[PDB]
Amino acid sequence: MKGPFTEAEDDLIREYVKENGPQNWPRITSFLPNRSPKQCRERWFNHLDPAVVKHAWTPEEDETIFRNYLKLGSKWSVIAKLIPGRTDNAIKNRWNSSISKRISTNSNHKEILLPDRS
DNA sequence: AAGATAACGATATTTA
DNA sequence: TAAATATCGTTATCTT
Repeated sequence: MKGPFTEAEDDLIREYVKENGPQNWPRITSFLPNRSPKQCRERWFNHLDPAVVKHAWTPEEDETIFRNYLKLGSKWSVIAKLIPGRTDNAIKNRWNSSISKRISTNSNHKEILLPDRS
């Protein structure tokens, strides 16, 4: 199977983990025979886990992601370790869709992040 | 549509 | 070295 997960699916995962843990991902074929370990792991870490955060993007967060992108590259795994609860893919999305297109000039000539308007 | 967010596919990095 | 998992660009899928 491919494409977005069903709440039924999300349940098999939560079971597996609760049961075995979030690691021996290949043998999670024992459940959801139609979904790669690869894709299940991903669903957990990025979308199911207790730690994933759900509130909108605080401009604080935006600042952080920005400030490091300037110094570091697109080293998201690293940045996702600096913003508690936000995964690495989440950040990757924040920058490409929002933060990327609101960078700007300053008058001591150093880029500054505009505040979004959505 | 434009504005986000979720998942794919290829590849690199960690681990036992 | 190999099998397991972690990372990242691109893309498929919402959401507004």
